[PDB]
Amino acid sequence: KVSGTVCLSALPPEATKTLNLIASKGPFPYSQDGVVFQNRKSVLPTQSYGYYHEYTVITPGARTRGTRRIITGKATQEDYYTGDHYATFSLIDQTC
Repeated sequence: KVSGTVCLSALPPEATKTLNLIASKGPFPYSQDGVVFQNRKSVLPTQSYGYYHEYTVITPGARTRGTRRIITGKATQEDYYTGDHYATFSLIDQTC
């Protein structure tokens, strides 16, 4: 389930950069950016293949893509942050 709504201004600066790349439809750093999020564990509300997509939120300096992601939904401003590899999600509020 969704651990709670969170303000964009509280997230790492890289989450803002990812949202802007989602807004412009790329380009994206990684080929896993914009792949369908199959939502295997039902942590987000269930939906047909392709209601969700996932994007890298870069962890500065890391040797991998790390564990930070934004998953988009189809609703207006429906976006969720995870900092722990799809274990927990917060709904992102871009107005604060």
